[PDB]
Amino acid sequence: NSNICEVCNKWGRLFCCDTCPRSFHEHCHIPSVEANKNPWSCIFCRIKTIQERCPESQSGHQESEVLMRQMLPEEQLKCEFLLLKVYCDSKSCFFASEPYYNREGSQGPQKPMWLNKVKTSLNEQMYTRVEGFVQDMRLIFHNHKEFYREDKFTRLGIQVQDIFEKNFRNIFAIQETS
Ligand SMILES: [Zn+2]
Ligand SMILES: [Zn+2]
Ligand SMILES: [Zn+2]
Repeated sequence: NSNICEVCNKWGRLFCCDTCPRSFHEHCHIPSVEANKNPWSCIFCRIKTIQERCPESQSGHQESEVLMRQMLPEEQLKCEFLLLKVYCDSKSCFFASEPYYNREGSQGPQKPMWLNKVKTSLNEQMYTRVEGFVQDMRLIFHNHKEFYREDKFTRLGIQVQDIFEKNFRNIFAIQETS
């Protein structure tokens, strides 16, 4: 197994996957690492299995159909992965915890959103459709764009949203286009 966390790339107290060489801090993994379960498989391994059990799952999909899907166990899982994929980028540090808004010439968002809040929402089963998860994800970056305006710090929202969107297309097998 790896000696660093797959998500944050730091050593420390790590739980090793029994079916692949990745390791995780307790709270870096989504969902949080399960107390017992021997062997244990990580979310990378659980997502792999879904594709292997239904290879047709990787044919192209329309985003509109993906969003309207109900949050049954397999969609819940894919959203937990996608979220995890964003935390693997170090730049997610800027979007992780609750932000606050006091900049000259800007006004803060009507509806503030952050990754730890999305994380909590997923864990408490507050989304009924994929749409709800993806709306809040995108809200994160959209609030950052509007707030930071022409300050170059706005690029952090573009950068991190690109990670989100690429990984959304991958994980949910969105039909490729130009
Ligand atoms: Zn970690
Ligand atoms: Zn694994
Ligand atoms: Zn089949």
